[PDB]
Amino acid sequence: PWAMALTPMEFARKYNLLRKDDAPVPGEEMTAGIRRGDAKRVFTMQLGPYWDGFERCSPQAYALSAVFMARMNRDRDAANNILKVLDKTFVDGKPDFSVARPVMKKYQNSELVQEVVAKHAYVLTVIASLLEAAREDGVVPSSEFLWLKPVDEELWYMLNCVGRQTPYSEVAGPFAHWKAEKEMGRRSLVPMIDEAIRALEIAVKEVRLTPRQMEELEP
Amino acid sequence: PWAMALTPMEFARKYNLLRKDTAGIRRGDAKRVFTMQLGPYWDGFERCSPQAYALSAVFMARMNRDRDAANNILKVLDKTFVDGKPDFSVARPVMKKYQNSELVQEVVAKHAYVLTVIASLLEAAREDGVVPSSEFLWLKPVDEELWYMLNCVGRQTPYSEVAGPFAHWKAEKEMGRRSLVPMIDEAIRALEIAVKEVRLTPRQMEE
Repeated sequence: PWAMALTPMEFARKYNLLRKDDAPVPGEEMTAGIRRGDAKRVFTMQLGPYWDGFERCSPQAYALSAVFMARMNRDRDAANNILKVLDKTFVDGKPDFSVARPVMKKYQNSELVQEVVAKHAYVLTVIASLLEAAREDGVVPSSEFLWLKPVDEELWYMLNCVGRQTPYSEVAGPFAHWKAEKEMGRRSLVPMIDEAIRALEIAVKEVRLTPRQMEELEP
Repeated sequence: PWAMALTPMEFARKYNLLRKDTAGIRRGDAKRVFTMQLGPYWDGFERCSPQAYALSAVFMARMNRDRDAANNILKVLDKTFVDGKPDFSVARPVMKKYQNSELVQEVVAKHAYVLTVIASLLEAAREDGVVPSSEFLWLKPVDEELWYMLNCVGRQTPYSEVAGPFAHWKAEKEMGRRSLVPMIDEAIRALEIAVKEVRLTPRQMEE
């Protein structure tokens, strides 16, 4: 009934990322490896599309981006109006994302928004940075857009990773990318997801397998 | 012995773009040729060509009122072109110092392509006065697209060899944002118009 976040080992099996070994490393006896190539592909697909104007985003990403721009520019009423109109209209059927249009139009070219957009190359890494910035004005909890979880899972988990230390595996690639753009000091179109692969490798090494489980791995 | 910039008709011929309507233009193929002119996306100055890197740094130096750093780059590139191969690395210290300067960050934010970024660097450099091509003549043999693109900045109309990126450059400015989707339709329109103006040489072969 309730969508549960996957653990590292569940994520790895679901995407067929577990590998036998070849070459004997101490402390790591009955343990699986990671298919690096495959893991890269999967984390790269998590990254999603390039930012290329707010109007090419999904309505969700566009609507929520508007809310965070509103907060960045100290306009709580505009932010709150959106969130309220989306709640009203979620009771009966589909959220009315179009209410975000005046706000986006008003703030997308504002100075704080431009600064964020210039730092990030992907829809997900921009909107993540918009949330972070919006939180310098107040709380902006995920509870205010609870409807997003059923709707768009990746966006939900990326937004809930903002301000945490460790990501959900579902969004480990865009999380890794986001912090790499922050460390490099620039937007990066080339994926920078090595951290998500190391974290995965490390978390897999924590799990002893049985003989039968080991037999099941392929090379 | 001298590279002459192609006319819009010679350009059309070189790339098999003339058809029966007045000639007409093959729209699909022209779109493909203007898109190829756009070149690679910007994704850090370290991925640029050596010449694009060095000349971006000169322009960053100037934007940041630093004529002596711009002049040393150009001076070195000149002296090492007497001999043989330019030593483009002389601009590593300037790049490093200026790439995150505020003025450079405003420019880089507005443009998604190497050629549209550098084009706005040159334009910004000119807020500090004259930045003529005369000070990098070595480029014309080395890299004609870059050469012609920097000589079109400030001008009403581009050479056809760089009309894609020039078009995309003005589109980005008009949209107010960088655009990864190419916006080269105006290069197609200008090439259509310039072909129509020339009168057909009757007895032609065409498709």
